[PDB]
Amino acid sequence: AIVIERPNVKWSDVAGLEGAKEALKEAVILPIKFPHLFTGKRTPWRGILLFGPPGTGKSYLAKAVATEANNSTFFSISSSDLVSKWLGESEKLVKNLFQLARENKPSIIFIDEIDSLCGSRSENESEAARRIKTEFLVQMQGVGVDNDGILVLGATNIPWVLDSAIRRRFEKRIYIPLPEPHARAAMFKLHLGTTQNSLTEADFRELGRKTDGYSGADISIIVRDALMQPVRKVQSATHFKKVRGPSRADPNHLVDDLLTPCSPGDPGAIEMTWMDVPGDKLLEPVVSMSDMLRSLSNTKPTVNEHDLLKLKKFTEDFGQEG
Repeated sequence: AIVIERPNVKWSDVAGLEGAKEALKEAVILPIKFPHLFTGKRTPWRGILLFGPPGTGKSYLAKAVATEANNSTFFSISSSDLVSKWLGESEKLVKNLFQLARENKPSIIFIDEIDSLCGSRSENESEAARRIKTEFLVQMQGVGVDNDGILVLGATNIPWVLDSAIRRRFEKRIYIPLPEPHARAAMFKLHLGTTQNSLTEADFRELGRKTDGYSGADISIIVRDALMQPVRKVQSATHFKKVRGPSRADPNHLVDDLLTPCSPGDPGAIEMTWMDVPGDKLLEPVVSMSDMLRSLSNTKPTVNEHDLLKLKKFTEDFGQEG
């Protein structure tokens, strides 16, 4: 129904976003560290809008905030895109979400795709869409239950869809950009993980330098695709070559007659397919830089210039508290 976490994500487990982490520390940690700065006519900011182009992992960042905000508990629901068979009326969920947060202070509420609460673009909505909107607004404002110790972080890729009434409840609005080259280099290395490969550190630097405007989501697609190359190469080899190479079990031990895919005519190129290679004999190649480049060349960034401009427009013609 409603997701409950106790994240242990640290600031530094979020690649790049130096500027945004600064803004969050100031919007969220500072009032917590020094609540006396925010009394009388001042108050912390109950609502923080995380906005920017897709694929930057806003949620992941939100969990970092949860973690550093005194190990707050992280609660979420996700507003909904393509699914119709679904969660129709719907209203008491908002209520239950805010209540559970109130009971588990300190806590953070995270609402993804908070825009798809405005209900719909060129649809009605207009039924429970109304009932929900006021519900949400009711919990943001506060009944007699104060929401001291609850933070609301809403995430959206399309802040202009956002209904003016929702927006105004978000007093802090923090832009999350596509990643910078060093940060992309770091995400490639990450996503690869401990998948055996032969990329040098220069290769990763290179992959960084070459992905201006790719999102972390983008990079993941490129990597997943690259990961599938040993298998692809193995299933379409028409020939294999006897070679000696390391045991899968113990790299101290060299096995003497592994079989490895190779191009049709070659020193020792025996003709056979994977259906004739014994389980214990296959030696697949490892993920290579040319593998990564191939995926890269087959994948375009998701976000274009018209998108990023449409987002600048919002930052301008609203600012914070607009």
